[PDB]
Amino acid sequence: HWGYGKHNGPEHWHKDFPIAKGERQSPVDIDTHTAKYDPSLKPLSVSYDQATSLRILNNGHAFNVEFDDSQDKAVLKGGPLDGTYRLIQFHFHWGSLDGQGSEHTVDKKKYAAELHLVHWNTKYGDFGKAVQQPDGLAVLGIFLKVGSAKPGLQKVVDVLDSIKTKGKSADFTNFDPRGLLPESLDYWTYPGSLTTPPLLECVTWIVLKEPISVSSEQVLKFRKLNFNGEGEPEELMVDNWRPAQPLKNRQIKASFK
Ligand SMILES: NS(=O)(=O)c1ccc(S(=O)(=O)c2ccccc2)s1
Ligand SMILES: [Zn+2]
Repeated sequence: HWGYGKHNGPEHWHKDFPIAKGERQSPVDIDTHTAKYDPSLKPLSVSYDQATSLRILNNGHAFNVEFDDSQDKAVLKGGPLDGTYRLIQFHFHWGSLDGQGSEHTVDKKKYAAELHLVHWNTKYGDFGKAVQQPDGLAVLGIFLKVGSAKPGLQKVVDVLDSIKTKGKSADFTNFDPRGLLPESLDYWTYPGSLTTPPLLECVTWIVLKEPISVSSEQVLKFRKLNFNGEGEPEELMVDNWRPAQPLKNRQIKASFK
């Protein structure tokens, strides 16, 4: 029943997923002044050389680029993590206008969009088991601002017209996610949740300080996707973000400065 509108949007989710009002929900505002620099945090290790993408899917909430995670390829480790987490998919959240779209905010600043690279902890054997553990996932979040084009994003933007409506899929091989990363891997980190139903409190969040630039034409093409399936009234896929949730007892740590 869940989505992003007036009647089924974030404000409604708690009725099917009571965890929505939990103790470690995401996203949050990142208060850059009360985030603690932690000199014991390691550099983040992002090893995407051997990433193998499989498909791209419109699931009626976002589009997901999925990876073959059957071998030890495309791993995130280091930083705040105690193990090897394996890339399984990425997706974005974005707005109807360039002034909103990100789920995390930085001193209340909303970026145009946010990229989520989702990884699961290899100690749990697969993604489906990992999501039922408190340290099962690590999600790398990267903000998008509108400015220069991101060349490495263009393959994704070009396939969107083939997956316009909810339930459509496309073969999407050999996409290199290193093309979506900014220069610096300086990050903030905190314990939280999936930002969509089922809202499971299983994520270590690593949010990069440095946004990537994408062009207005690139983000306009995200906005041409649809929430609805083929043959229903057209509902543009925009404003698929959850707003900041209460930090509650939590500390956000910074890897820098
Ligand atoms: N926006 S986010 O990165 O926090 C996110 C929401 C849902 C996912 S999941 O599709 O991997 C998933 C995980 C468990 C159950 C169902 C879907 S990841
Ligand atoms: Zn997400």
